[PDB]
Amino acid sequence: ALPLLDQASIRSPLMVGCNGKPDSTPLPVDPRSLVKQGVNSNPNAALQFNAYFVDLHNPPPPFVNRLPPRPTTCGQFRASATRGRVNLEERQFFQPMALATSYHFIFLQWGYLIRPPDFEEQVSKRYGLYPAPFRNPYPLPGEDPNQTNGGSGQLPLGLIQGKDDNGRWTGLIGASCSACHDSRLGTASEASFKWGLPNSANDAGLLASDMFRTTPITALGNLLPLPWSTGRGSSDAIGLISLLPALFDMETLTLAPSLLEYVADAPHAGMTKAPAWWARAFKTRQFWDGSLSSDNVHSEMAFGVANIFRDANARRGLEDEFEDINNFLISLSPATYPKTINTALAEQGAVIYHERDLWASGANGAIPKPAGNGSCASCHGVYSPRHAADPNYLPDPRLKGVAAVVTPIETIRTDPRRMRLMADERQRRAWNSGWWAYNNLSPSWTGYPSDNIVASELRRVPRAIYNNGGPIYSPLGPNIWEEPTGYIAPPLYGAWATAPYFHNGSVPNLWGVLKPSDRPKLWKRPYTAAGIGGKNAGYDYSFASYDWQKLGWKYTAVACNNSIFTSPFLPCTHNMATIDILYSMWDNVAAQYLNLAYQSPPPITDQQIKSRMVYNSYLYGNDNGGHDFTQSLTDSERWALIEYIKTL
Ligand code: HEC
Ligand code: HEC
Repeated sequence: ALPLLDQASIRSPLMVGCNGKPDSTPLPVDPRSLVKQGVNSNPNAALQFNAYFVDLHNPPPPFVNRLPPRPTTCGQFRASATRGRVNLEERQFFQPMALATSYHFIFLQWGYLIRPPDFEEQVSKRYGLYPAPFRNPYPLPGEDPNQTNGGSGQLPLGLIQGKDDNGRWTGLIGASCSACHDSRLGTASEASFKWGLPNSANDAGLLASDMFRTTPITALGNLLPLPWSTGRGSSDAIGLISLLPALFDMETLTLAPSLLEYVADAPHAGMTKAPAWWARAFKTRQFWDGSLSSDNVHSEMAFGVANIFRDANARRGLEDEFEDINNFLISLSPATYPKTINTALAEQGAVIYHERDLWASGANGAIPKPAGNGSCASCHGVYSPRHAADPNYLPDPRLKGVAAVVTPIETIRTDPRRMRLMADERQRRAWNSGWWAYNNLSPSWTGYPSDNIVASELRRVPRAIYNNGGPIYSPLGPNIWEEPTGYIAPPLYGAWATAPYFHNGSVPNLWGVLKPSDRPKLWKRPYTAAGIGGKNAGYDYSFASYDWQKLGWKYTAVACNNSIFTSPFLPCTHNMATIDILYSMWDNVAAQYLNLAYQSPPPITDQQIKSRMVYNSYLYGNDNGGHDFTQSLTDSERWALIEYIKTL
């Protein structure tokens, strides 16, 4: 009789299927693509999927196929995934922030007078980044990076110089996808790097603030569209989506700002933490709200499109590179747990995971219960091969580990600010009717509208009319931003490693997810020592800072206090928020491109840095409540479930 545990180095199903197989081998089925209407052939099964995959390559009628085919063989996929990884390491997609020489001297902006000899480490510490596992070069003053293979300086993982769309080293530094999407757990002596472990430590606001005070890349230029944060390990990255229609023609990606499609009063979505790329292969949808099909890469393209230096053709023309990025992400598997596991305890956990009804014996009466068996599995997915072969649990064994449930907010009840991001029909319609929704697949679509500002102004008006309930103007595409209803229950493969948890990174360990009463409202992880100069302590990421029992960061609880003399200053209310917490780069970028009053990024002070280094659940969007149906568990059930998660 099949195993309960399923520990695997190779998790990604295409990589499982291609392992040791020649290039010409027909690619394995992507199980995410099986999650379509009809999948739930047993309506009484423990798990009922509700977030369906949408195939944009061969779209439902009346849409037409206009995308190059996805890979059809193991060799095609592997070559694509290699190109994806090279793109992540060397291509400058994300908006450049600073000249290489300004970055070389950025200790000036930290308040140092001369370069400390630990400069390269202090960069990592200050900004919550890591020593990169690849050569990540930038040119020292005087060096021409196109004669010196990028330069002899090295950047941390998370920053990039890279190569522009003409294949040349740019001489400019910005963030990379890895600033948010990647991190090290364990020093490089303790652990190899694996892609797709979301960053718990990055401070996006502090990098933006520092960079803003360097020599402008463009002398008179506008503020840059770049993300901010209230602290570390989450950011307003997703705020970009709301910003997009303010700056860019939504059909052509021409930079042509307009008032007509920007809802300037959509509520701020809060901070979100990056989901884990290394389980992309199990997720039918993108984004914390499950809003888009995982077949789509236009969402993955946002930061490359939002770069102010590209023209409409170049922005749209990033698509091939992003399909290769996407294939690298689907090729990923999570790191395997590096410590000891009690196999028998993990098997008790496996059972609890798949079978224990959290609403059993009248528990959690006040939390609406979804269709299914009330177990972890009824939302997150079925992991156990034994349960995967049982139609009381899963209708198809190929669906093992698939996360395709968006849990309604009335049940999940975690911080709701993020689920309001595209709540307004007007916003979704702007998206639905253009390039973002792949409206080139409409049967009514001819060609891209003209790439010119006058014509872009012409089209804005009937677009806004459609957005507000009027006649169709631009055709609709199949890559619809779904109306939000809740949050995706994400894959727990790899979750051992990815603390802190929930979409806002508010809960520092798995125990806390499992026991709401033990979640600290404010919590501080172990820091590194300050560097030479006495500043830039960072978050320590060595194994000693991780909690191998409760599965998460070691932390010290801290009390909120509105007294101004306290340090770190950690208010009990979002109302006492300081200027660095309230700032929105996206808001001011929009204001400035729309010829409205705008506020430039505040210089973030060292006292504010002290507060950004502690997680505060009281800030807007930062609540640590929710997923409370785990309170019905016993502590014995919780330890078993933790041991089981170690095996995922
Ligand atoms: C922080 C400033 C980020 C940078 C730079 C990039 N990404 Fe990101 N990404 C980020 C967050 C917080 C989220 C979740 C947003 C939300 O609230 O829903 C994402 C989401 C993705 C995803 C989908 C992941 C999933 O749902 O499993 C992908 C595939 C992704 N981002 C890709 C990506 C690429 C390719 C980037 C560089 C061009 C990139 N992102 C930059 C945070 C940030
Ligand atoms: C549906 C009703 C669910 C049940 C039952 C369980 N989980 Fe859950 N989980 C769910 C959602 C929708 C989310 C995302 C919440 C958010 O806003 O972020 C979660 C989150 C977790 C997490 C954190 C995952 C991450 O941060 O990437 C863990 C570790 C987790 N869930 C584990 C878990 C276990 C062990 C359960 C059975 C006891 C369990 N969950 C039940 C949806 C639901």
